[PDB]
Amino acid sequence: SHMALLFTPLELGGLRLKNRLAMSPMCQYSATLEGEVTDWHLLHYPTRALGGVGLILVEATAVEPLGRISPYDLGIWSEDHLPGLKELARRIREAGAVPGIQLAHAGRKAGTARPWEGGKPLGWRVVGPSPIPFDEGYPVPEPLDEAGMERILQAFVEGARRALRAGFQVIELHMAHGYLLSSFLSPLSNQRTDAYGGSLENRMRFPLQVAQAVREVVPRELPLFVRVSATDWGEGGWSLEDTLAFARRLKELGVDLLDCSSGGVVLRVRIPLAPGFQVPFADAVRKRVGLRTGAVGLITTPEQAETLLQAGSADLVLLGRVLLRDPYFPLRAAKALGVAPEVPPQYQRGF
Amino acid sequence: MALLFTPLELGGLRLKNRLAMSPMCQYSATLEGEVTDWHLLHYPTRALGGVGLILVEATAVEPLGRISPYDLGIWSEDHLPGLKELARRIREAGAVPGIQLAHAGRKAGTARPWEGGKPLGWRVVGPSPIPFDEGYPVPEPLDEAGMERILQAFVEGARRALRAGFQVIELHMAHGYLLSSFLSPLSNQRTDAYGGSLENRMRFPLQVAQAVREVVPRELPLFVRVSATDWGEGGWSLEDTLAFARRLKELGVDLLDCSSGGVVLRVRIPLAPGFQVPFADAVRKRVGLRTGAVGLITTPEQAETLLQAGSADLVLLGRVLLRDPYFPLRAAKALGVAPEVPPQYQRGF
Amino acid sequence: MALLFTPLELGGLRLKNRLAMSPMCQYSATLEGEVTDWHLLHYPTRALGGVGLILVEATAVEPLGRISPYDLGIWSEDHLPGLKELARRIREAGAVPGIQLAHAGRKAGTARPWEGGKPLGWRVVGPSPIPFDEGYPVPEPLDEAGMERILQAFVEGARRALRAGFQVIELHMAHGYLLSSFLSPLSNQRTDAYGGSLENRMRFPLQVAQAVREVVPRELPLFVRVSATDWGEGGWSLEDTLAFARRLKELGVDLLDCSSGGVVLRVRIPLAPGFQVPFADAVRKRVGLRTGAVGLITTPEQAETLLQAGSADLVLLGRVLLRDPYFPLRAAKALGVAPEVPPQYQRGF
Amino acid sequence: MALLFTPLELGGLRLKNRLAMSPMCQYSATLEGEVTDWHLLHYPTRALGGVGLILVEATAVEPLGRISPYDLGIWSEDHLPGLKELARRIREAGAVPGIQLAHAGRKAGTARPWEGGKPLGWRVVGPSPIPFDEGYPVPEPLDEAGMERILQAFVEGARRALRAGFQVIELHMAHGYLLSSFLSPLSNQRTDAYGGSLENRMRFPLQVAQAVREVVPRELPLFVRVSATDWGEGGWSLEDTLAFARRLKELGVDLLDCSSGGVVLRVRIPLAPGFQVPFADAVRKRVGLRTGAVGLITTPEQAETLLQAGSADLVLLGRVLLRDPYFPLRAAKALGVAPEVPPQYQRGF
Ligand SMILES: Cc1cc2nc3c(=O)[nH]c(=O)nc-3n(C[C@H](O)[C@H](O)[C@H](O)COP(=O)(O)O)c2cc1C
Ligand SMILES: Cc1cc2nc3c(=O)[nH]c(=O)nc-3n(C[C@H](O)[C@H](O)[C@H](O)COP(=O)(O)O)c2cc1C
Ligand SMILES: Cc1cc2nc3c(=O)[nH]c(=O)nc-3n(C[C@H](O)[C@H](O)[C@H](O)COP(=O)(O)O)c2cc1C
Ligand SMILES: Cc1cc2nc3c(=O)[nH]c(=O)nc-3n(C[C@H](O)[C@H](O)[C@H](O)COP(=O)(O)O)c2cc1C
Ligand SMILES: [Cl-]
Ligand code: NA
Repeated sequence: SHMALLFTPLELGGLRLKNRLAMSPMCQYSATLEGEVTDWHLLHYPTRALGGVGLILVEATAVEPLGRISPYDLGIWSEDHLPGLKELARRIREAGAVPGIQLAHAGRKAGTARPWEGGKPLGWRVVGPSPIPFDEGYPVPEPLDEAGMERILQAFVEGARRALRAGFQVIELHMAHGYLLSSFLSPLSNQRTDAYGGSLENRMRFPLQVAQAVREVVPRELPLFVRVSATDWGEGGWSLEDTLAFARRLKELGVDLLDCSSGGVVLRVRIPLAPGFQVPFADAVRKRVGLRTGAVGLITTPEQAETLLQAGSADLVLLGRVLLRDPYFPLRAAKALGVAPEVPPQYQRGF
Repeated sequence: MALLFTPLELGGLRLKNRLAMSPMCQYSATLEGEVTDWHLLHYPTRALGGVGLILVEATAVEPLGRISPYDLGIWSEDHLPGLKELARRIREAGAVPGIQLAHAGRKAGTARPWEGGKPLGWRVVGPSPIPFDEGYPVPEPLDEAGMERILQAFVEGARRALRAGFQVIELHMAHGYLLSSFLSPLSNQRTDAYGGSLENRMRFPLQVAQAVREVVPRELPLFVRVSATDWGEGGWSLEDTLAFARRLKELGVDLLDCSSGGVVLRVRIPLAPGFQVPFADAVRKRVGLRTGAVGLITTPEQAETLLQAGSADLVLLGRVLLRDPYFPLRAAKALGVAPEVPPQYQRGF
Repeated sequence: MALLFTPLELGGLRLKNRLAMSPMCQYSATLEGEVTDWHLLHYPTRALGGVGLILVEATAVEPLGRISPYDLGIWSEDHLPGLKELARRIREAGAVPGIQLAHAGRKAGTARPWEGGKPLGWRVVGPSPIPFDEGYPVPEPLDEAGMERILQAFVEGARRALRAGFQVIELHMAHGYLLSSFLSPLSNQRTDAYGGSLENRMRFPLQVAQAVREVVPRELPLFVRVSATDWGEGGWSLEDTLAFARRLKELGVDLLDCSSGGVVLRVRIPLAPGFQVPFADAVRKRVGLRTGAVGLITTPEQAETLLQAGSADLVLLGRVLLRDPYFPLRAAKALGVAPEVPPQYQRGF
Repeated sequence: MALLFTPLELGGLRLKNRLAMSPMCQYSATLEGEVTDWHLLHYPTRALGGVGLILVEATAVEPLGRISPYDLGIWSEDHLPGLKELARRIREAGAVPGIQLAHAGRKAGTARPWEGGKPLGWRVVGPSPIPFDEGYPVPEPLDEAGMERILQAFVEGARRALRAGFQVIELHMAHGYLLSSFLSPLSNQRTDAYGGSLENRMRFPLQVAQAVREVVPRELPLFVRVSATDWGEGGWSLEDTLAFARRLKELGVDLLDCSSGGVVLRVRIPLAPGFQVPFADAVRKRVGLRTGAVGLITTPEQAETLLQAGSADLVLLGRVLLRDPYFPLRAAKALGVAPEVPPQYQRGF
């Protein structure tokens, strides 16, 4: 118990996080029909900020109303989102955690019901690289034109500055899980004939353009995250080695960190699920490309998070479903590693 | 799907899972080094605990290579009966039986931890004439003939373990003992052809590794435990280990078990869960030699995670099996795996 | 401060703590009921696990009083060697050795649980000729001359158990076996002086309890395991047990171990952590007899709470010690108490 | 600080002190020469007495090389079990176990000293055909095939002695026995290359030393017992010893044990405390070979003085350890040195 990296400060860009634990973005589908933050978020996120994560990335917030996953996703497309979003960042920061947010566009997977309300397509005019339905039941995606694509690119750009204006000091771009920019990367969803399809370089283009545009509007001090599905898991698709080329180019545009996810591009696919099953993607990127990486995927234990950080597999450990069932897990993880957690004075007698 | 409980192919054998018990001295052997009743309950219990492999404690290849007077020994062929019966009823529980061959070098001749743990003043040997610490006998610098005599003890000691049924041989080259002492320059400042350079410090250890490898058939994996770092500056570094592994890998060693420390006491170690995993990860990925992870591996999720990340091929468990012998069995059901329980205990799972 | 690991004084002995191993059949004895190598690893393992007391599985006092052909036996004097070594092997590990004397009655002569567990058609005995359930042999009602043989078989078993070093003897009168079947009216509709009234149905069991207390010296506590309820209508009630216990406390029984069920299968049981604790609780406070808690007691905090709450004096552990033999050792340190661990494992704690 | 109780480094060994037990026949072996229960208490007791080294009695390499029918033997491998158990019970008590390999030559085949001691008429061997004395069988001169027969019997006897764990082997070339008889001209009037000249008289003996040296590793010291003088006129004198010693020094022999007499009986010996020390002193200083002092050394102060004067490196005790087995332990306290005593005896010192 002479040491603990999980609760050693992590320096990204120009701020220092109290530890190496972050909350993975997780949609609560509790926003308004116009996408405003509601009372639910103002208890959900601030609770987990008191839970001790150094960083909270609140759920995927769509930069276009029809780029939303569900009708009740958070939004950042209108300047009337700032009041609700501004207070969200304020009540997260007050609780102790740095507030960061994920900018997203659901692409051909846009317009789904709530997971507990069915999760059935609603019939929106979804967009995407090529006109291939995500699966049976989904609207036939509309191949996006550069005019369109510039609108999305500028939706991510204005969406980011809107997030910064709200106080969010970390921005993650959703380029995973078969959503818009992930759809452009994996060949299971993009068989485009233009300069944004065919070759690997062409298919990484639009995505890499969005990354460039956002980098320009985010100051150096604030780290720019990018979440990517490191593999689609279906053959003739996005491979691990393809990601290292993609990761190389993002590190080279100035992106500060990677969040290594997987899957989502298609359904007829098998994923090797296990504790830390996506860690090999974070490890490969960090060591073979030199870009900071974030590990996620059934990370549920203090010792497991600490071990992959010790092993140099990642710089930041993101927690998802563990923080839904256990919001104050990070506080107890610190005490489970011989580290005194900086707990609120009202709770100091509870530790 | 858990990698922790998928068979692992090493040499010419298959282990029921990727969990092994790290070698751990019980200081309960006889004064002649024979297996006692203690081992015949200690080791078989942890094998029933579900480990794919049981690595028996450091067993001295020479009476003067023992840590304590009650260490296990393999220097006489009258050790075979007790050792064979131990390895036999290790198989009884399900786990592959393995043994660690060791020579305590300048750290030889200490009492038991609960009897003081203090040197007894043997004529210990070593690379250079430096006591391990205050109180320890000054080791006698070994001559070429002296170390070659050691090597034949490791070779015949290996030959003896095979005769007894041990299917895995690990050479203890870590923790400041004889062959570890030759590797680290903090205890080997020799002026001859066996000191100074890394190659000179690696010669005798690799000479023993090659000599033993020749008597161990390809099918049976030859392990090597090494202190991946002295932790003292200007000492054995991770990158020195990275050369040692490349050179061990070329000799036929099938897997490296990466530990650290032990060469000296005046030093700080960044102690934490899986703090030595970075050494296994570095060796496994940068040299291509199979590696075993050890060091505060206490949870099912972390063991599987370092395996998933490709940091190691085999997970070694130490102090966890002292307090929790049946941990591997309960770890499996905690990972969705049908434990491999005995029929008499299935009503308990 | 944990009382769970405070010494318990029973009769004339002191136990290192208030944790005991519940009797658990391994069905690994010989066809004559001799202790095998399994028992000599099973129990000695859990004794090192830190339980203050080990109650070995039900050992039949009559060959046809066995549950399985491979149950332990205490009917022949050739059991002493194996039984004596078991107690010797348990005491060395730290735990006091105790044994459960049993007669399976109408449930006697079943296969192994992992071999089908279906009857083998023995000439089982019992109070009344009622099958445990369909498929089972209907027991032959015993005569007074017949019953005296069993009474002397239990006295014989206790006298023999003492010779072997077992310092605590528990009489199995629960779970629908011979004496439990005599207690619950769902299996005892006898017309003579050993059926009908509660007193008549309690008669033969108390005769055995009395007869054994006589052969067992004062210093050694005599336990009795009872099915505190049968979960069956028109059967052994909670309050019937308090009358039965009030009588056993008069007879010299030093402690009651309260389980439940077993008399019949077609019944409801409220499964839950410590669901049988209320039966242990009721006996201790309303009668004044020491009681032992059993029934899904699996955590350190839970054991200490029921002892703190005064529901029992001893906590018996079953399936937890099959999956975690060393659980008591980790439970003490998980309660801020330094556990007395073997020196070989102190660096694992 | 007394030098008598300073560690002695001879070979690759370190002895707890400079006290050793001189070889002393008990004539208590079996008729086949196996170790008996007597030896398994005799020597281990004196090892507990604190001597750094135990040199076991004269052990015959040939049935007709025995002094008495009840001498120890090393000619058949069925002596090994008994010899191995002796060597370990000596080692367990604290002292290094050593053995004297011997051939009684023309003095072979005598009764026990307390049974008459009269010859039995064996076909004893020797250099020349001269009886040891009236009544003894006339020895048959050995041929080179005959002498090689013994030389290789001495060699395997050493290889056999090492195999049993004895870490010091002494070749008995004194007291008028086979190899001593070749040395003294009063018993060797041979006409060939093994009599007459000193070299010749030294030829066959040096051949055995060389042959044994080759099979004994450097780490184990090879001792040699010599009658430093026969005491008979015109016979083996001290200066014959210094010539003999210098050449053994070069074979690699690690130490000489200087005795005297035995070649013939009709001669007077200057009996006195340390009367044979002058031979040990002369050899150590004039030849440079380590030496062992023996001969009526009975006090702690006297032993320390001859060691201080550089008269010897090792002090051997004979009749003193028969009447006073624990003499060395009390000699340490008689010199202000804390003797490492068994813990059971610490309150007696
Ligand atoms: C309700 C739920 C909502 C989620 N929403 C998102 C999301 O909006 N963006 C994203 O990148 N991952 C999302 N995830 C995935 C998690 O962030 C995380 O990658 C996944 O759960 C693996 O890590 P974990 O097992 O620790 O949760 C969601 C997961 C769940 C259960
Ligand atoms: C009592 C104890 C005895 C040990 N004996 C040995 C040994 O004989 N040889 C060796 O290479 N490591 C030995 N170790 C070290 C372990 O094998 C392991 O490398 C170290 O304890 C870290 O593993 P762990 O933290 O998972 O237990 C011992 C450790 C302990 C606590
Ligand atoms: C394999 C197994 C064997 C058992 N054998 C016996 C027995 O022989 N005699 C007895 O009185 N209870 C026996 N029991 C019941 C236990 O002693 C105990 O009453 C039950 O397990 C509830 O406690 P637990 O949940 O801690 O295991 C056995 C239970 C199991 C799972
Ligand atoms: C019974 C007795 C047996 C002996 N046996 C041997 C022997 O086997 N080999 C030998 O070299 N000296 C033998 N010796 C001589 C002693 O080892 C020693 O040299 C001699 O006694 C002088 O030493 P001391 O007077 O202190 O005893 C024996 C002496 C005695 C009294
Ligand atoms: Cl564009
Ligand atoms: Na469009």
